[PDB]
Amino acid sequence: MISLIAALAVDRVIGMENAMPWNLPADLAWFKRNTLNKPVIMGRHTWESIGRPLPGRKNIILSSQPGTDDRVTWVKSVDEAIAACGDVPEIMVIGGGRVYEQFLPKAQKLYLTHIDAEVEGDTHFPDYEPDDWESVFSEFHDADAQNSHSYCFEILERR
Ligand SMILES: NC(=O)c1ccc[n+]([C@@H]2O[C@H](COP(=O)([O-])OP(=O)(O)OC[C@H]3O[C@@H](n4cnc5c(N)ncnc54)[C@H](OP(=O)(O)O)[C@@H]3O)[C@@H](O)[C@H]2O)c1
Ligand SMILES: Nc1nc(=O)c2nc(CNc3ccc(C(=O)N[C@@H](CCC(=O)O)C(=O)O)cc3)cnc2[nH]1
Ligand SMILES: [Mn+2]
Repeated sequence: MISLIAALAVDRVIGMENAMPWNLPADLAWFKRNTLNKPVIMGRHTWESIGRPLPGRKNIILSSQPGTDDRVTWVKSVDEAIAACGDVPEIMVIGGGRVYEQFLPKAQKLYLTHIDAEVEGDTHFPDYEPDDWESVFSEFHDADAQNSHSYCFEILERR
């Protein structure tokens, strides 16, 4: 199955000028835990924003143009991306906006972090129909010395 993982600020903002303005170490730890030892699919802008391969994961980059780095796998279409993952139980789609839009109709599971922060951004998580999705896990955390905003981890399954 295909899963999406994302961190959303207020109004479903996920980025600004090809960056993520906030720093929430607990959420990056959640991201690592839920993606380690799985293939991750990302768009080219997100690859540039991360700036290096994610270790312990198969990194698959969507781009219409030839690959410029052989430490990761480059593919030209959604179907090629899925095929390059091979026969694994769970494929993790890690963004950005354009890629999330394309994979949402195929996805069975969403791993969402809702961050209580207002950010002026230029990229949004797709609008998803809430009737389609059941919450199966929810965990709220207040801000602390390490994480400057409160946040909620949620896992939704397609009904
Ligand atoms: N908060 C979060 O959870 C989160 C997660 C991920 C990313 N982000 C942020 O999202 C932003 C980037 O998002 P974005 O929407 O601008 O870009 P993106 O989805 O990361 O990348 C889009 C690019 O990927 C390629 N692509 C997408 N679909 C393709 C397809 N079917 N076939 C071939 N190539 C395809 C294209 O590259 P070519 O132009 O080379 O063809 C396209 O330009 C950044 O701000 C990032 O920090 C946030
Ligand atoms: N929940 C969630 N939060 C995010 O910040 C996030 N970011 C992306 C895209 N951007 C990034 C940017 C940096 C790293 C990163 O450095 N990850 C390290 C963190 C190690 C740690 O802090 O524990 C990694 O090994 O995963 C991952 C994804 C996709 N899905 C997300 N999903
Ligand atoms: Mn197969």
